[PDB]
Amino acid sequence: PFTYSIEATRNLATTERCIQDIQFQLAQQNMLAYTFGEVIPGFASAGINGMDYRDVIGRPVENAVTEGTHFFRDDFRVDSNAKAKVAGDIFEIVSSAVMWNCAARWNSLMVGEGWRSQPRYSRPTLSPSPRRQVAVLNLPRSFDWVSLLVPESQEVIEEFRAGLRKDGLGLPTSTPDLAVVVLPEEFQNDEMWREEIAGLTRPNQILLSGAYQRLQGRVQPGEISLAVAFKRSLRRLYQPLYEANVMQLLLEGKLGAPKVEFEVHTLAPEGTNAFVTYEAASLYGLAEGRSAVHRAIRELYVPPTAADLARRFFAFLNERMELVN
Amino acid sequence: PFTYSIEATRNLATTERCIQDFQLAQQNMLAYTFGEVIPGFASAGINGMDYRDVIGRPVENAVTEGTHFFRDDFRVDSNAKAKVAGDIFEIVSSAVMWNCAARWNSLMVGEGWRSQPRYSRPTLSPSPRRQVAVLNLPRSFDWVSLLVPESQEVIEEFRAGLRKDGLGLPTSTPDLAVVVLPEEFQNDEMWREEIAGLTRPNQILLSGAYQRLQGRVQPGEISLAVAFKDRLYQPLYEANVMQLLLEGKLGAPKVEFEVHTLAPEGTNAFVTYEAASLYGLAEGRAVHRAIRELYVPPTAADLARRFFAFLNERMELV
Ligand SMILES: [Ca+2]
Ligand SMILES: [Ca+2]
Repeated sequence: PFTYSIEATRNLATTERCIQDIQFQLAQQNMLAYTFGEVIPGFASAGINGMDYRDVIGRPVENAVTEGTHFFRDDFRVDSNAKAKVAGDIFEIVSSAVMWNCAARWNSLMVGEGWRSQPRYSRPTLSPSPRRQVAVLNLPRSFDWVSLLVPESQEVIEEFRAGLRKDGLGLPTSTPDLAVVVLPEEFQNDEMWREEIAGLTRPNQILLSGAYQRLQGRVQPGEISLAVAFKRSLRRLYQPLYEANVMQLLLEGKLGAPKVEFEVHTLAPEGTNAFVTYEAASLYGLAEGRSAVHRAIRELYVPPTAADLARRFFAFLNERMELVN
Repeated sequence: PFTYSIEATRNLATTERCIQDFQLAQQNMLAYTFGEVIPGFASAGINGMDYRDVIGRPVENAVTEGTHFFRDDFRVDSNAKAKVAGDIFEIVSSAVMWNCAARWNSLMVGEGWRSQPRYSRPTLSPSPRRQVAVLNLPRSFDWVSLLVPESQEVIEEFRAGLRKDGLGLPTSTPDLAVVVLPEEFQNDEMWREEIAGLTRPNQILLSGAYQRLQGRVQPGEISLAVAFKDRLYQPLYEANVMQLLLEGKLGAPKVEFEVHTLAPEGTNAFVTYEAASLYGLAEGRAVHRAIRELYVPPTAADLARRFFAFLNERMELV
């Protein structure tokens, strides 16, 4: 469970143990199923929804360390580098699950199924419409977000990349960790995008991490609205800022997307200089010089609680999806 | 000298020593090691020497001095040696480009082509309006102050309008800038004289040359910005910022960016720096890269002949 249980750990089969004896390995798939198997932060109890998000993200590693100490005692040993990489993966996966349930509750409201009240969040004021449904896509590592686009838009990028290569120029690259896109019209009556998950069980982990495959080749460029980069400890400042401008140049510029925004989530920013740096206007918006300009990175967001993450994403959808007819 | 001399070190006053108390006095190190030697413009052995050994010579000479004068307890951290080596890497390379510009400017005003050492004579049509100045910029320097006041008013109005809507002006801080010599300075001989070495007056002359051109450079007269170096995207981003502000908002014909390094950590840096300039793609009019090259100078002579080739090609547009 979210709180460590000796009886639940004892009932775990060897394939379910959060610590895999090989040196020892942190089985993050079992860590999420053990800690968040019945708890989606922000959509659970009031104590968990209002808990410090750093303690919520750090709970699976703390539960795994307790299990390894129980079974192996002083033999159990993991490096700080291993505990850091897993915590960063959990920070991204858990936050993506919160946004997934936000989209599910949002999509339910858009199709006319009302506003779920447990837990209590402010009902969006935007007029409901099935065409305003969204999909939260946790993108794998080194994933080409161009593959999300419809074939006629991939050909524009492919011809543009080929022409630049003939002049010795490279197509600027960009790899966000997550993308929020308008739900394709052919999927606006599929109930899977409206169902909130009760916890990060193994089937639900596969559902969320693989949802990007369902939308490959089906997204219009203008339907991409938000990209997210997860840095558990933002030391490493200019790659997201550069890649945010790259996405806006290719989507808003070469593909005519109305607005493509970018934000960085972090748990411990190293100073306040990163907030000033991320106030910079989008380089493409300044280059076009015609339409209204927004920042390359809309916010350096430090989630205090999981409920604030859900509230903030609900407010984003209520304001951003108004631009969709 | 470039080669350590016990006799020369003994003649130095205590204030002229490379080791002070330990601290690496880089101004004394450059005057000791390169007081009579500008790499690429000195002996053939130094011009063709491995550039890492040339940049690493002042630190080695300073360590030798500290060893000879503080045998029992001399010690300098590897981080302190790395910081001074990085500063010497910028200053020495900036001095090479200074003498390149001086020999270039001498040719532009019709004084012929100096032949010692031998470099390929530019095929460009000489013209005093094609002279250039090499400006080593201080840390956190606002290069917009180089621009004429009318152009500064455009940037400040641009930043004020952005700040009114909660937007920040994108920042960029190159280490060095190559600009066309202002027309009021195109007959002053200081820009045509090659320095014989990095003596203390010549160090001040090169480090303070930017103050002579503040408020006097037209935006289109900026041609090349240089940065001396997991930390890969800040120069790439600031390169696009300079091109956006100069080529875009100020109408500069071409502003190129350069990153010089003595040791690239990996190989993905060269592939990453092949990216086209973001502004050039947005304008859609002859697009060039954001960073024209990730340059690893093998020798000081290669630094000189590469900068000569850039000027011969770039200054034809003027
Ligand atoms: Ca991802
Ligand atoms: Ca500098």
